[PDB]
Amino acid sequence: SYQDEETKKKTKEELDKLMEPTLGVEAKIPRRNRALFDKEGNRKATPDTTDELSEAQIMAIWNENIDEIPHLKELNDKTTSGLIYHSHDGKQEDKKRNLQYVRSGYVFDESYSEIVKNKNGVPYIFKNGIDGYIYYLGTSPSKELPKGNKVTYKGTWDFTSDVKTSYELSGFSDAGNGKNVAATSISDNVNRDHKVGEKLGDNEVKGVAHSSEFAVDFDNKKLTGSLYRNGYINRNKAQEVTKRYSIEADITGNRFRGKAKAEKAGDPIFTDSNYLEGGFYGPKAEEMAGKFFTNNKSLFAVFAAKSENGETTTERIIDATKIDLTQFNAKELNNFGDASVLIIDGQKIDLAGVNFKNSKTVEINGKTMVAVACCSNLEYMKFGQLWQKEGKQQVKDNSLFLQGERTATDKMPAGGNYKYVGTWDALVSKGTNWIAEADNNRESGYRTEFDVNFSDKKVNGKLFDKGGVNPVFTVDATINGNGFIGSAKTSDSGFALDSQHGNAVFSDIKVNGGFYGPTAGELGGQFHHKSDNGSVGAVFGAKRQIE
Repeated sequence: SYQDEETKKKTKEELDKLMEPTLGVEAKIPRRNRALFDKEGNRKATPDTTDELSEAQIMAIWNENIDEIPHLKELNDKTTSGLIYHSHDGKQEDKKRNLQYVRSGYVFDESYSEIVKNKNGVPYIFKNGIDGYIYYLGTSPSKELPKGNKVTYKGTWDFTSDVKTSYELSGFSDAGNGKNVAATSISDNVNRDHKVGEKLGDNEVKGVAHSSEFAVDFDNKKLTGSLYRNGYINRNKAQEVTKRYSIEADITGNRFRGKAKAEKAGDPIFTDSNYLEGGFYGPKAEEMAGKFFTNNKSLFAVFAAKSENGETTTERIIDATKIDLTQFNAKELNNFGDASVLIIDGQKIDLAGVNFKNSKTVEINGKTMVAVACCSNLEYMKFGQLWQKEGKQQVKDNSLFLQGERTATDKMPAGGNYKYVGTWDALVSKGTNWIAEADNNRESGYRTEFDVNFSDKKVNGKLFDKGGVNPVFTVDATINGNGFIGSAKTSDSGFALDSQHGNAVFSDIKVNGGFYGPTAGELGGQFHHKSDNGSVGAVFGAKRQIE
């Protein structure tokens, strides 16, 4: 007489667009249209006085290969200057930025002329000078976070303003002072080529270009930081280091959301922002990157920083795995801390639905992807099938997936004995293919049952075929932290996939699992093995019972 425990449904977040998480973000550097005529060939009463930044110009990017600098190839193909630069190109001190998981800053053509003429051959667009982008892009959104009240990250920041002919800014070169081309971290008159510590005359170099520092309090899910401008330095001129911004943010999943506070009153472009969002990258949050957009739309800024290493104790926050049903091997998936969305090519596929398990079909061109996600009673995890389909109906890239939001380790129950029941998906292949399909038939379906003993840290599991007397697979595992690890097997006898060949006999199969939700009220895990022959790919989930 068991029954799912009652749980207060997960509280659903509705984020402003700018606050949605992505692998990266970019924006084009604004350039004033200097043309004297409009597209219909009539004289503008007034040549444009502005070129605005807007939320529609701030674009999500999602390239998996961070070696491919965004737009670098495009800029090279169209350039007539041959002057292509980017913030990681290593050609000056300020462009030597040693990050492993993140790229950020800018990529641009120093001098590029766009002239567009209409049918009548009248020029209605004329822009010139710097052409490029401000961006950040990260890879491997972190699945584990360091423990502690203060972890320091150091790095850079970069920016572009909007354009207004009324701007009278100081500290920027004629290449970008806001009148014809945006003021950017490219045109700012800062120290670019003298390393920290050097002395020019008796002037010590304190900093390079635009530097950032953050103090992350992982235990309290918060962080603060500072962004600095490090002025040009001579033997004739001591360096002026000024703080432009203070930052505060709160951490959710592997992301953070907050504000940037302008530190200098009365600046027409360096103003406050309520729209700061970024994330941790690297398996252990070795690095961080993000962006903000000022409230008066005067400025788009990005930043990136890394911690000194670790060799740090971490606590896992996320599981998101894909198991291939042909190689029976596993690979990581991008996830930001929401197990109910699948992220593909920057598109978020919502996995929830009205049914116990729900199928989703989405053209993420050019691939028609379909995912079957379970289950409606699992609030902090999902698992299911995922494949590309072509035709009516051949199938391609067939696989399994599992995602979960780990229970905090200090919220793991301290004892003792509880029951967990759920279902699973799997594929055992030796000769013929034997599948398991998730369902809600607690009686005689593809059942999963776990005895969990928090006292002596043990998980024991049974996984059944439909109309199954004894289990097809059992699991013996050990609870360590907020997850478990152990072995899946079958009886010493093995089990019939069908007479012509022996039962599938499996032993010492490596199984990884997690505890999910506020108080470990859900568990899930996977295993896979490739043998010639006798192979298997399986994912499973279950909910804690009461009574």
